[PDB]
Amino acid sequence: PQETLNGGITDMLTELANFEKNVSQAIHKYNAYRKAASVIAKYPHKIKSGAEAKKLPGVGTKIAEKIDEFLATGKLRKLEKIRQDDTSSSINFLTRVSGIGPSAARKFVDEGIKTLEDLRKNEDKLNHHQRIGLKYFGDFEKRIPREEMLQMQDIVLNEVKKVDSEYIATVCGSFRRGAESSGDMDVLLTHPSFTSESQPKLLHQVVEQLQKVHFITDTLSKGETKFMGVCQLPSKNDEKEYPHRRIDIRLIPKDQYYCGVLYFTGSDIFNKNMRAHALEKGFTINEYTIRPLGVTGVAGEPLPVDSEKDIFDYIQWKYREPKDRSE
DNA sequence: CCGACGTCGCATCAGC
DNA sequence: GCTGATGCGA
DNA sequence: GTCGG
Ligand code: NA
Ligand code: NA
Repeated sequence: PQETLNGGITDMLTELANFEKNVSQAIHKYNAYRKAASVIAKYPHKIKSGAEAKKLPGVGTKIAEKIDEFLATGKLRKLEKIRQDDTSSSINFLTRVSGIGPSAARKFVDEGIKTLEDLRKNEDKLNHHQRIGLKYFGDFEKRIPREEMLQMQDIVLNEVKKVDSEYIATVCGSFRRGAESSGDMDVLLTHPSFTSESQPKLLHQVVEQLQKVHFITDTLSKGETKFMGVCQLPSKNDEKEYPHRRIDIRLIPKDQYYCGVLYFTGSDIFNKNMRAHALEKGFTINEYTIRPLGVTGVAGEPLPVDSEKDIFDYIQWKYREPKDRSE
């Protein structure tokens, strides 16, 4: 399925989604459009009518109508209008800054602040996160080539092991599934000394070391279990410096680690199926634990998990490599 | 018709 | 000052 | 906005 099949349609729907999220602040509408865009993007035929599209799950009456108008006119009157609405297009844009959500964007535009330039003029109105988001606006919208992700991973695993050889670290996301590019780096971290029935220092030590060797450059947020920040690969002499990247690191208890790894490896659609299949076999799977479901739906204690495979076994499923988990 | 549409850590705000 | 709500991100 | 109890 190529992007010239129904690209005009999926762009239209994706645009509408962003306005629902960022302007109308209707997150469920945003996801509805998003889902419709995805199901059409996977549809291997040039859509001829809204009725045809309506047969797909996620495409209802109103999107069918919008597709009709698009096919017949090449545009959407409502979308055309909101594009040239200076207030709405400004609110929608500012949300592209990490830290600026729908509410902050609305406030800024209310008081005249519409552009990156305007944001730079008003540092004192930005929180810490938003300043970093502004500072690295361009870098953050860049994708990360797998080769750089590998170089980044090299540094993370090396420094983590150097802090304490017993730490376990796993870079997840689409990267673990072998994607040729990434949007950020998501690191899951654990230590044998840290369980559910349990130092409040295990994350700090790792963040500190990666700061000491100047891999981590900024901090968006940091607590005892969750770090969110910025990193950058070292400059190779004369070569042009690498873009600053987003990196998350979270500390998970050892007994919830592999449920954590599984979930944050994805993909989203694969996770859905695996949870769907798990219920059939009488198990509830979430991000933290896998639990058995008694005859009336009463969940019992979390079952012990010591690897990803352990989960697959519990639910009579064959272990699938991250490579083969796109659905 | 009408509720669901994931969940929660951290930063910060609103209230007391 | 403290506790709980909200915004944000993922 | 879409689905479905
Ligand atoms: Na439908
Ligand atoms: Na944002």
